[PDB]
Amino acid sequence: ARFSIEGKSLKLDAITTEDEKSVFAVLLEDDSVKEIVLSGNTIGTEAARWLSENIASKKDLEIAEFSDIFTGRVKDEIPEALRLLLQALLKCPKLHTVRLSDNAFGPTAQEPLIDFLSKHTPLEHLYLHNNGLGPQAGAKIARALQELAVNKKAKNAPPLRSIICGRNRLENGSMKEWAKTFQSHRLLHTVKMVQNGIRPEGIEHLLLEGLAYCQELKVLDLQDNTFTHLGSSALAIALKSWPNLRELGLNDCLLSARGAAAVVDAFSKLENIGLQTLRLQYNEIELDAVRTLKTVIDEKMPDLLFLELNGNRFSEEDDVVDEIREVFSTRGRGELDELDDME
Repeated sequence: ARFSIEGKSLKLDAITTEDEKSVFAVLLEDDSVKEIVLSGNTIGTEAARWLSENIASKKDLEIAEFSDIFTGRVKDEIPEALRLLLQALLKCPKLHTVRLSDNAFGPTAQEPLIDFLSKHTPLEHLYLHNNGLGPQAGAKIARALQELAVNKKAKNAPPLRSIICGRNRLENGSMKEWAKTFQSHRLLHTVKMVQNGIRPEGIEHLLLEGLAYCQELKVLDLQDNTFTHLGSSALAIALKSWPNLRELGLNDCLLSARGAAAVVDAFSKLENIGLQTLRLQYNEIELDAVRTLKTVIDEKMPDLLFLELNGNRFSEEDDVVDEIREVFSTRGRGELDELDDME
């Protein structure tokens, strides 16, 4: 029920009659296959075409791990294989998770991608990390996902719950579009838009016009995007929208001292905070916010397991540090990160 050729570094311009009888033997004599991992290889057109037919018959397929399967191929030649693969996946009624990370999808590769994403209603978890999409394409993806929501509503399919789309230069450009996307999938659980060069205005809009609508949100990671006070203020207002929030990842987001103080203050006003992990590395956070944050944790975050504050504007030797450590010790649960690189 699980076929994989992970990291074998197989250059497959086409599936030879040889390996067809060995390497992919399983894909042939077994249709129960629930999972398929192809990552770590280079799939040429013909190979894809062969896989395309043997993937379309795996009606019990649930997971399609196709990340990193084009390394070494000319950007503008990847489309044909991508279309053949995605079209095969489209015929699998239980395929709920699909990863296509680490694949250079240029303007031409988009079409197949957009077509797929906008029609595959059983899709629940999407992983599209590091594809050099850029804002132009960034928005095209967001647009297609909005179409997916319409088709899901029509066909009564399960809701989309995970969207991992980082390191794709989404920037401020595609932000108005993505906000609409989140308005379309209010039952999401995990959203990770890391390292997308989004700036303050974009972060603000994303938060208030998008994520703030997802009241089921459990995990949110916006690591390495510029917030400043602006975005921080936005995040402050939004926090109250995520009562089920468990993980907030704000590492390297330049929240700023005042921004971070806003965020800590917003948290102090929330009841029943079931927050478990809070990442705030390199945010120019200063002592006073950390002092406030500490009582807030001690009095309003009974389930906190991890707190990351390294890289900020305060010393590891300041009395709050040992106070936070005391809250965790007394509780028998709770952990603070190694503060070995304060500013």
